[PDB]
Amino acid sequence: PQITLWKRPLVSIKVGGQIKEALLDTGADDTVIEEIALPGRWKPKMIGGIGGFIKVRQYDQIIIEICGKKAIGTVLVGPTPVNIIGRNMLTQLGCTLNF
Amino acid sequence: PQITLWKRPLVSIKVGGQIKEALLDTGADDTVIEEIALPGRWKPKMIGGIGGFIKVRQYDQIIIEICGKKAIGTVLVGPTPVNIIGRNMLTQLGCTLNF
Ligand SMILES: Cc1c(O)cccc1C(=O)N[C@@H](CSc1ccccc1)[C@H](O)CN1C[C@H]2CCCC[C@H]2C[C@H]1C(=O)NC(C)(C)C
Repeated sequence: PQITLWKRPLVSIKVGGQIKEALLDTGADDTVIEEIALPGRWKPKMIGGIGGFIKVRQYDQIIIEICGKKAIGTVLVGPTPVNIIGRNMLTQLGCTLNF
Repeated sequence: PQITLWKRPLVSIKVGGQIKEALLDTGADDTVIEEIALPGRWKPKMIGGIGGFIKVRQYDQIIIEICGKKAIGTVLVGPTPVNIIGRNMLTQLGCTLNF
């Protein structure tokens, strides 16, 4: 489909067995989610937002349902205000910006 | 045009009589540019995100240009690591998200 930007592009997602609200974010390289339990070993990571950097746990090959679709990739977990679907996941969905 | 997200969706914009590079951000409610001279009076504003909050100057009635298309609205000026074109401007350009 086509999503307009008159309001925040919020969608429902399923990650780590839970349903959540997330933001389709072309301004994010990564997909980051509030504290949640994911399987496997993680790696440390720094991501720089508008107010500076923070540390998050990096899990790889994590499954996520988004827009009746599935994306399997890197998911960062940390103290984020909003759950974010970054470009690494958006590209798996075949998202493009059009204007 | 149609922009893919394999890499950051950076584009050239014409703002404040200046040509700058900025990121088309569907996750940003607002548009914020690094230090730049703009006409009119401003009001202080705090915007937050990953990493915390920063202080910015809010200018209204600012015109910007991206790929031959123009839009007018509010532009925030402050210490941002990357220039962000938010939804307040993306809508005016007829920018949508497709998949
Ligand atoms: C989450 C993330 C990554 O994993 C990797 C790179 C950047 C980001 C990141 O924070 N990107 C942001 C743009 S600010 C930005 C900073 C550096 C580079 C590019 C953009 C988000 O797209 C938008 N971001 C989405 C969201 C992040 C959690 C807090 C609530 C909003 C805040 C909003 C935001 O920051 N809005 C402003 C108006 C202050 C610009």
